[PDB]
Amino acid sequence: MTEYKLVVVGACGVGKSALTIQLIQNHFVDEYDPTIEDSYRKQVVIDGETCLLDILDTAGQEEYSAMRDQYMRTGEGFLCVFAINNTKSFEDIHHYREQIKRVKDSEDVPMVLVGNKCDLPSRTVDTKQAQDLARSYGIPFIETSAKTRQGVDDAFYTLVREIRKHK
Ligand SMILES: *CCC(=O)N(CCC(=O)Nc1ccnc(-n2ccnc2C)c1Br)c1ccnc(-n2ccnc2C)c1Br
Ligand SMILES: Nc1nc2c(ncn2[C@@H]2O[C@H](COP(=O)(O)OP(=O)(O)O)[C@@H](O)[C@H]2O)c(=O)[nH]1
Repeated sequence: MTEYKLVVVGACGVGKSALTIQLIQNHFVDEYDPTIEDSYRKQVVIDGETCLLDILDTAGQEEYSAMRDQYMRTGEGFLCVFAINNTKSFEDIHHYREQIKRVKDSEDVPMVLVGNKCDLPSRTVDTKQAQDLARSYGIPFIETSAKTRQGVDDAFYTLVREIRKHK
């Protein structure tokens, strides 16, 4: 069966790990715990096709570190994550997208824009700003909450669909 290497990028604290832990381990915990189980693999069925998801979480890596460069060049698709209550994380998306484009030497890389923490009443980045940005990039935009599980599976499955359209 086909294996998809999905890379999760974005500023520290946007919820890249919480999104991964929900998808793979079925839970959310607010407290940071680095001793949690190291599973990043899940067998799943998307649009009838059975596949294996391998999630490469860039959290905890220094920017420009070797492991981060390795994750990016082996990754087939990218989730570009910002938090809806973190303006700077949204402004940083352009930087993460340009970096993926450089490391892949491609102007057409499968990507999904993810607006995380959509359970928060606290909102400094509007849906329209994110929809206009994803439209200019020609990529899907998905609103998620790693806390309530809203849009989580949709964001990773939409990325797999983007990889398939590309191939
Ligand atoms: C800038 C903040 C952090 O990056 N960070 C570390 C977060 C981290 O490494 N998370 C992470 C990376 C890769 N895999 C997993 N993971 C385990 C199981 N499944 C997955 C997806 C995870 Br959980 C961070 C966050 C919060 N606090 C701290 N911290 C503790 C003490 N001092 C500091 C700043 C850190 Br370093
Ligand atoms: N309210 C809320 N908090 C979240 C959500 N996702 C992550 N967080 C919290 O935001 C903090 C940072 O998340 P983390 O997954 O470690 O971010 P990362 O650095 O991008 O991997 C933690 O306290 C999480 O519990 C979410 O959807 N909603």
